[PDB]
Amino acid sequence: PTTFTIHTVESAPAEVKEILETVEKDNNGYIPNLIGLLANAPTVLEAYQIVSSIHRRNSLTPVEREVVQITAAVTNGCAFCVAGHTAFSIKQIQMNDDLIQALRNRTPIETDPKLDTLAKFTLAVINTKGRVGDEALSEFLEAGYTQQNALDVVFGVSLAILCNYANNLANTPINPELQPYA
Amino acid sequence: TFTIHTVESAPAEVKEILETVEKDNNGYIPNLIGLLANAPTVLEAYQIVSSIHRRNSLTPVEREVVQITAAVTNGCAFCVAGHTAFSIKQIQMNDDLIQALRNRTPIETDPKLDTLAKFTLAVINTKGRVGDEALSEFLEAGYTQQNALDVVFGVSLAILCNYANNLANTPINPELQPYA
Repeated sequence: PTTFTIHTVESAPAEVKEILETVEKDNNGYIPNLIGLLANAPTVLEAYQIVSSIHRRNSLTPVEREVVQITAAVTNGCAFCVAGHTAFSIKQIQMNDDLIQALRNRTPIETDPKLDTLAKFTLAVINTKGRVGDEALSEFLEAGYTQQNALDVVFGVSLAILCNYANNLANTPINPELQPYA
Repeated sequence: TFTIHTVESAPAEVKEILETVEKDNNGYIPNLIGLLANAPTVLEAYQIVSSIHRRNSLTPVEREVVQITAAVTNGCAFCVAGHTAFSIKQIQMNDDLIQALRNRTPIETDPKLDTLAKFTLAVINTKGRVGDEALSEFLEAGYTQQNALDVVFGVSLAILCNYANNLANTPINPELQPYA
């Protein structure tokens, strides 16, 4: 009706059943509801898989990747995505609570000016549709980042937007496994 | 300040993609591609996603409605030119529909496509929180939940290209200038 189906392995289209089973093993026995949602459109789930995979071998570090994604999730008001990336930052990257808390607030990162610049550059990209202006770009480059990193930030922003806008339109519920990190 | 690469200047990892692109566009490389060459993984993601986008649940005409609507709303002059040229030369789209898309004018000839363009804008302008009324109006016009998700996917791909071009202030190829 107005509500989106959150697919299980059993209900999912044939084209994506393998992706769901893979995802369930990778998350140790549950499927994040984002994945159950995107299963409604096999193409969009297939794209999310491949891009997520390319995302993990890009020119930013893992922590830097999380800076872009949490900053984007908070700016786009996506509760599911903020929860997902908080859990991944705590459980898989093991970055410290002060880093995570500043990212969840979009407040200055006091212990790492290079990260602080990236998050501010991320925010500028989002708010300006890439038109960040010479000063912001120069501050980004002056912090030790390259023109390649800048495009990888834009790429991270497009990936977040896919997940954040999809979850916002569906009002995707947060899995019980993710509720503590919400 | 951003390099727009040729086949010859580009990093080795992406030279094959650029050669393919040069053939696909009959002898030139869209500067968007030259720009993404700076970040090989991003060009690689663009190629794969672009091919997935072309086999999705929206029709070729519907895809261009989403993409042109997004380019115009995001103020990306390059993408508006690119998608106009593609709509005319490949798709041979109705001339009036394409002009209505570039000019943000109602699609009086096709209310379903007009609904699609409005849903795309609402998705962009509210970050997907369109409200129940807009979503229901989109579904009742004859689109599915799968269609809605492919629109969101359409929007994310447009933003990747739109925001990157906006950031580099990407110049329009001579071959695309007549469609600017």
